[PDB]
Parts: sequence; C-alpha cells; structure tokens
Amino acid sequence: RRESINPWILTGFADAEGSFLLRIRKNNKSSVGYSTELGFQITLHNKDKSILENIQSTWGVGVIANSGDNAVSLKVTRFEDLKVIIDHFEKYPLITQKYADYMLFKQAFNVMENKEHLTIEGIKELVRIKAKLNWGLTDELKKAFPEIISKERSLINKNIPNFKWLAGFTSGDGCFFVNLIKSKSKLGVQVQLVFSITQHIRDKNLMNSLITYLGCGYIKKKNKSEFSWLDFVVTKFSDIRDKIIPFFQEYTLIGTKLKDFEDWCKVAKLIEEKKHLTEEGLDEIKKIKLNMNKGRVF
DNA sequence: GGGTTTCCACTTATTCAACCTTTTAG
DNA sequence: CCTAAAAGGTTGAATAAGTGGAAACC
Ligand SMILES: [Ca+2]
Ligand SMILES: [Ca+2]
Ligand SMILES: [Ca+2]
Ligand SMILES: [Ca+2]
Repeated sequence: RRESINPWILTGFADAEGSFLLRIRKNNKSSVGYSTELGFQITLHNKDKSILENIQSTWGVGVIANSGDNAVSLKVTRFEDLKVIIDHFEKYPLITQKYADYMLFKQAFNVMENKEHLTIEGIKELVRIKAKLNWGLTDELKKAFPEIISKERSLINKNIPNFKWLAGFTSGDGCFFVNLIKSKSKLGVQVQLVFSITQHIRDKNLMNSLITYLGCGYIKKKNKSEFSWLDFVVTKFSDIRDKIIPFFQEYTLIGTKLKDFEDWCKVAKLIEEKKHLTEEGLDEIKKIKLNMNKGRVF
C-alpha cells in the first residue's frame, strides 16, 4: 500500500540511510576510455521494503532490487531522475556531514549536464570531485590520475531543523531496546528500557544537541581499532515516560522501527504498572522482547 | 548500432543497531 | 537490602558504500 512520506521524514531518513554514488569506470567502449554513473541510493533489510516502495512512489523515481540475501535497495541513477533528488534536497536539505556528499553529487551533476563527462578533462574533474566523496578515490583512479588534490570536506554545522526530521533519522539509525539485566533478586532480572541513536563520530555535535532538544539522555563514545562512533542514550524511565514516548507518539516512525517502538511502549506501560516486578509481568515482557528488533519475522 | 546510459546481481568496508554483563546511584 | 540507572562493553552485518556484467537506449 503506497503512502506519501512526508518530505522531512524522508530527508531525516536519507541522513540516516542514504548514500550518494559517483562511478568513474574504465570502459573500452567509451571514447575517452571512461564511463560514469551518478546517483542516490538506500539499502534496508527486506522487512522494510515498503519504505523503499513509498519513496519510489513519492518521488516517482528509482528502481528496487535485492541487495544480497537479506537486504533490498532503492537506487536512482537515471540522469533525468536525479533532478527530482536535487529538487527535494534543495527544498529539504540534509543535516549531517552527508550534506557535503550531496554537494559533491551536485557538482558531478553539473559536469555531466554540460556533457563534459564525455571529455577526458571532464572525467578528470569528476575524479577531483570523487576524491572528496564518501570513501574517495579507488586504487585504479589513484593510479590513473596522479595528482595532489585537496581532500578537505566542508564541515557541516546545521541544527536539527524540525522534529519530523528527527523521526526520519531515528527510523534509520535509532533503536528501541528492552535490556534484561541479570541480577540475584528473587525475580532475578531487572527490566531496563533503552532508547538509542547511533552515529559516526564526525557528527558528534548533532548527536550532542539531542540532549538539549529532547531534554534527556547522554552520549557514549565507542572506539574499535581506528573506528569511532557515538550513541545518544536514554535509560532513565521517567525521561522515557515523559519525553521519549510522547515525542514519538506525536512524531511517527516509519517501517519496522514503528512496531518496535509500539512494543517498547507496551513494556513501558507494564513497567509503570510495576508488573515488571511480578513473575507474570516479566514473562510477558520476555515474550514481547523475543519478537522485537532482529527477531521480528515480519 | 557505437557509444553511452541504465539496470540488476552481488560484494567490500566498516557504521551501525542490537545485544550483553558489571558496577554505581538512589 | 532492594530496584533503577549508568557504565562498559561485544557482536556481526539488517553497516555505508561500492563493484562486475550486460541489457536498453537512441
Ligand atoms: Ca546511518
Ligand atoms: Ca542502510
Ligand atoms: Ca537502519
Ligand atoms: Ca542506518
């Protein structure tokens, strides 16, 4: 059932789940020896295929396909379709550092719109653009286009623009979790509700702003080898009851995350009724938990 | 139909989400 | 003593991003 997604929900979701793409491919059938492909894409779990169909219908662009065993993607690379992407993100701009990637995608669009990508000089300009996009140059492009190139990206400083963006972002990178803490009590399990949003460290400022915007929570920094990311986290029930739950009751989530939030809420009500301290209440929470998050079948 | 664009199957890197246990706060 | 909140992580790919191959187009 195709439903129109609000454009700021969509942009918040794009900030959490979109990726731009710029292919500069060796091609023995291209006059300059390289062909290109420019686009935007989203990859989700199969259980969320509906989001992709809603976006495909809301925009009128893109093609949907399996992405391996368990995921599905919406890719938009038809050049004329990319005008839709630009019109959307011009009106409802990305908020995270991905915004810099959007601007690089715009620059590549302009090169191609002037048909300059059919010249080697235009291929070279696309390479300079791609050197700053996402993961930058591949080994093949480094080898083929030796050049000291600026690598500094525009640092993005933008406030959360409105709460629909936040609902979109949370639908992508958020998590509603029932933590079962093993204790020695007679019941022997403490039920703890956790709300989290996870993000690369490059957007520490935006994540830190969530403390102010939502009136609760804290930031946990995590490092693993050379990689760093952050979790905005809320574990205090009174904050979950009075701030997190009413926020998302008002600003609706999309996809499977919505059902997780609803289940989470059913656990919160049980907790408020103190039935998490009874055996029968705990069994019910355990049963709700088994069907949340990755365990959910559909 | 030659050069170019678009699509579709599928993979690589690593940023997510989701999942744990132990300790501290109240 | 008791429960709630925070601290302190780990797991593993539903990560973000990218690739190989060719059909479709004009
Ligand atoms: Ca994300
Ligand atoms: Ca994704
Ligand atoms: Ca997600
Ligand atoms: Ca995500």
